Amino acid sequence: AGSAKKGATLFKTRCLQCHTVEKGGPHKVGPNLHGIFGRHSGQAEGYSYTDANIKKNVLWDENNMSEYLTNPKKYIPGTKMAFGGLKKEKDRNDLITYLKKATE
Ligand SMILES: O=P(O)(O)Cc1cc2c(O)c(c1)Cc1cc(CP(=O)(O)O)cc(c1O)Cc1cc(CP(=O)(O)O)cc(c1O)Cc1cc(CP(=O)(O)O)cc(c1O)C2
Ligand SMILES: O=P(O)(O)Cc1cc2c(O)c(c1)Cc1cc(CP(=O)(O)O)cc(c1O)Cc1cc(CP(=O)(O)O)cc(c1O)Cc1cc(CP(=O)(O)O)cc(c1O)C2
Ligand code: HEC
Ligand SMILES: [Cl-]
Repeated sequence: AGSAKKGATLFKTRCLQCHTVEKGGPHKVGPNLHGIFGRHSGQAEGYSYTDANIKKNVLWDENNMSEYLTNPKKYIPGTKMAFGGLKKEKDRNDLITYLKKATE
């Protein structure tokens, strides 16, 4: 079982620079992530995505989010998300446990 509290710290240190999670939170370098799970990639209104992210056209879930976060440019070549990857499966599980609740 992932640990959301550890996930929240991982989000703060690794993601928060570029992303907010709450409903009505602002777009920053990256898009606000409210409602990300169960939505197709590249669909947050008011954000200018790469065609790479739009045409990947993946329905985000816990599993493909983990694949993506391992290595974003591998999963979506051409993406403008400048993030190398979360190496540790436990860190991905914790982060995603947090993100599923925080973006709900
Ligand atoms: O309008 P935009 O800009 O916001 C976004 C956009 C729209 C289109 C574009 O050609 C490109 C970008 C260029 C492009 C980029 C990549 C990414 P990359 O390889 O990294 O460079 C990849 C592709 C691109 O063509 C390969 C590609 C992938 C699929 C799978 P899928 O993504 O749908 O699941 C289907 C098509 C397709 O060419 C046919 C197609 C279908 C529809 C839907 P519809 O029928 O509603 O019109 C619209 C367009 C299409 O070409 C038009
Ligand atoms: O499978 P892929 O391919 O999609 C993704 C992948 C997997 C591995 C890779 O070596 C690379 C890429 C190459 C690489 C990339 C970056 C990122 P960037 O420089 O931006 O390009 C950074 C590094 C790379 O070596 C430096 C690096 C950083 C840390 C975090 P930290 O210690 O600084 O905090 C930990 C390791 C590490 O080498 C050890 C480590 C742990 C685990 C998970 P586990 O231990 O569970 O096996 C797997 C691999 C590891 O090397 C294998
Ligand atoms: C800035 C330096 C970023 C950091 C750090 C992280 N992300 Fe990001 N992300 C960023 C951009 C600029 C974009 C859009 C990319 C594009 O090619 O258009 C993104 C995108 C995402 C997405 C996809 C969103 C969608 O399809 O609507 C997700 C799910 C995402 N980012 C998550 C995320 C997480 C969890 C991060 C920390 C591990 C993270 N990103 C870091 C910019 C930046
Ligand atoms: Cl900001």
